Amino acid sequence: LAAAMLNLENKTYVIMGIANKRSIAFGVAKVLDQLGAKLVFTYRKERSRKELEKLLEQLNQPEAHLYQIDVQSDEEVINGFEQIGKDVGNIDGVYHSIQDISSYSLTIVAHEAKKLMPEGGSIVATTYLYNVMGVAKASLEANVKYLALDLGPDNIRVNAISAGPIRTLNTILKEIEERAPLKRNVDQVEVGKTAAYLLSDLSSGVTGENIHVDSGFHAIK
Amino acid sequence: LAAAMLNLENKTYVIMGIANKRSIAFGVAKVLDQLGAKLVFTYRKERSRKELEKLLEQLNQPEAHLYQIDVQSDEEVINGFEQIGKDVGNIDGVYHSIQDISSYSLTIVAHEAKKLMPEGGSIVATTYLYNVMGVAKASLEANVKYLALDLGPDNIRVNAISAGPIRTLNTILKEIEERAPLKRNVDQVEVGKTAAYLLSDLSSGVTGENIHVDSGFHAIK
Amino acid sequence: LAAAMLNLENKTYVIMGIANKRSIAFGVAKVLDQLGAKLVFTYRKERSRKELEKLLEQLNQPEAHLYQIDVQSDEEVINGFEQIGKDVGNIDGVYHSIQDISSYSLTIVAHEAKKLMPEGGSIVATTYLYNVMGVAKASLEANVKYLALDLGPDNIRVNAISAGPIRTLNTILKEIEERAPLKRNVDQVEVGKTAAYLLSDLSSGVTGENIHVDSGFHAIK
Amino acid sequence: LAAAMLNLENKTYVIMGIANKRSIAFGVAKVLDQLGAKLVFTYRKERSRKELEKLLEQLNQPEAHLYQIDVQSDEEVINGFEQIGKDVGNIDGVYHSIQDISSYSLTIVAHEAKKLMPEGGSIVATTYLYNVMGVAKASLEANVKYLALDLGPDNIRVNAISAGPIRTLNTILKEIEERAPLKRNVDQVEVGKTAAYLLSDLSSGVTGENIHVDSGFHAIK
Ligand code: NA
Ligand code: NA
Ligand code: NA
Ligand code: NA
Repeated sequence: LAAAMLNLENKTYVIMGIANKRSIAFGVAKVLDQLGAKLVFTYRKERSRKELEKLLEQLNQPEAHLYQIDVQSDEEVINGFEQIGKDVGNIDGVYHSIQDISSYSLTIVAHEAKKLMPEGGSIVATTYLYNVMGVAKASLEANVKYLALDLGPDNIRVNAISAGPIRTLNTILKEIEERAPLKRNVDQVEVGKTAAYLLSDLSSGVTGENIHVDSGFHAIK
Repeated sequence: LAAAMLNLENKTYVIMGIANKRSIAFGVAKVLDQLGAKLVFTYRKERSRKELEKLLEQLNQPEAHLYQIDVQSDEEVINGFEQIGKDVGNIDGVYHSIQDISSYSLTIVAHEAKKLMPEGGSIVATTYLYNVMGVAKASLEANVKYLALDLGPDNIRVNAISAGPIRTLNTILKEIEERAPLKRNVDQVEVGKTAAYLLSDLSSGVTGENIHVDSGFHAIK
Repeated sequence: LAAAMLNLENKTYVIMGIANKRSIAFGVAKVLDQLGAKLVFTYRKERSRKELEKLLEQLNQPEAHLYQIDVQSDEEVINGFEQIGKDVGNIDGVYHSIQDISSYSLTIVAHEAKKLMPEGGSIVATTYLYNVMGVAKASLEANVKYLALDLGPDNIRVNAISAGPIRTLNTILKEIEERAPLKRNVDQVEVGKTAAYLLSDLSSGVTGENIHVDSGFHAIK
Repeated sequence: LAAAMLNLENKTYVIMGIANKRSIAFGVAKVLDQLGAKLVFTYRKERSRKELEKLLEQLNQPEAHLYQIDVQSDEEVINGFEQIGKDVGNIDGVYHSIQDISSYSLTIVAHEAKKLMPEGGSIVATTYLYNVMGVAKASLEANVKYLALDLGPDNIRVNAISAGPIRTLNTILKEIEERAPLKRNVDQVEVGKTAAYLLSDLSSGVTGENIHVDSGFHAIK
């Protein structure tokens, strides 16, 4: 009704890393699609632009935009974005699907991506859960704080979500099942529901944060 | 429209600490009121149940419930809540307006409050910004993680918001003005907009977190 | 022989909080006494200046100085120290035996104590291990970092030791017995042996640190 | 005299990474040499076994043992140590001169090295200070905590020193000069003086710690 205080009806996101039909970016895509958002799409390698033309058959997306971007590979990211900017224009944010195998990538696209957000934006970046650590969020956390500062001046917010264990995508996570305060795991939707928060206008004065969508398990520590 | 994935239309919150017309709990009340939520109200001392019967004249709240609760004072909290439970019934969450001057209070009401959330809930707890620290979030952060564990079993989520400097409620915060990545301060609304996230269903698998609604300043560190 | 790179032969310390014959400050006193250090002595309350005139019978301390100081009570600390400065003169450091039940105390004496260290010094401050936390070191850690800065300019080093469970001074610490990497507890001597490090010249460029003398248990986390 | 509570007279250390005449390992070697310790020596590459046969001319080391070990290269580390164990026998500790360019190395030698410490030991590991971070101690800190646990059972202590900026080995560290609480930098000696602490018996119940020999600068944060 008047929960237009999200904005997000009509704004355009770039969703990256949306590998098969259980990829989290796929939950994020749907919660988003469902909320009104035009969306754009990056496929990282080959093929799967199929699972996709397919995939998008569940979403009501009246134009259908896909871009092979190998995040691994920089101009692959630069001509992705000027391509997109050519093709559809300005974005309000990009979800991104995250040594820096994956740190740099974020950094790169951050920077590429802002050229499309001239009035400003929101960039979400997710990690998932290998031993450890973390470190590994410490590092992550930090690489988002740095970006926060940078594009803060340009009114682009930058935040991370850290994604707990999700079944449908070591069966000793029966462990979290059983120690995470809510005694269950997360899935994609509940990940991409926080993504909606984060790209949306409600998270208005929030940037450089790491929101753990993980049933409460970080608290175990 | 279909951003009924917040729930929050019709659910009932207890909003505490909603001192004058610039209190943050007052932003939270309005974002909430605006979203469909019945609300209940705690006044901590005297009088102000006026600013209130008044205050609520801006909100479309067709019943009008207020309860003097001195959070400082425990049975004041116990007969607040069984009172409320008597008077209106079950809650879906309470916003709360936070040595433990204010730590204990949270703890207490957490525990009082759950007796009203039989199918479960969401409790938000805010701090604002004295020198320091923090410590002082470290401690805060922790006292929310502990509660997270406790009421996690009962499906009540528990999270904190840490609230940056807000003008309209040392003029050296001109400092944040000028170093916080977004180069501005926060107000109530943008605080209570995150509160909405947090009590709402989008923050579904999120508990024991501290979301800094502070233009990005935590990142300065 | 030439492990005069400790200094500490002849320098004068004030040892506080040296309650009975199993007090840690008592280990620190002995390791110290054994190393050559003149020592001075604070008793916090009454009596025990006995256990002491006694206690010191095990130490080869040819003068015998004791000062009732209630750390709790400030002028009790101010006329302690100008007293001492009167009575014996300049110190090279003070061991101290640590809301701020015990934080403030440190702070106070820090400040009192420096008037005696005109060429500079070393102040050690110990905590021991109630639930928790910590917080509680976070806070501690911090209150030592602040002092570090302050008296750094005046060449007084300031560090903390955090003291694990020690038997001879919940029998579920059989827990540490059994999970602390070295599979044993600490005692006083091994606490005051680090104290020697810390007041001595080897910890020369070390200040604002917290050295856990606790068989390795902090690492469990 | 009776500051034989260090042990360290006669015990044998392996000192690695002792590149030229200003290398820190070189301060550690001397403080050590000066304290009575037989020492053994690893050179990582080529040549420099010269600076060394040379270098050692300042130390009173009546036997002269050197081993080319490329830490980078594992069997280079395995036949280093069984070599040594062959050649001289059991060690009491090794100083070591530290993606894991340098993390793994530590890990490796930890494990190699213990076969020589049958009654147990002490391993020190240093980092020096590139932007950052840290992370980078977070990670370091952690990789020492893990080892702490492992060889704790076998009574080998494991700790790190983190080494501030040292002139004689960006001239914007004039910055620390001027903000580090003691208003000066550290050198090698004051690094290797803490190393002595750490390998010595005074740091008896201390393991998995990170002792910043850096004039107090960590406290700036
Ligand atoms: Na639980
Ligand atoms: Na900025
Ligand atoms: Na163990
Ligand atoms: Na200073």
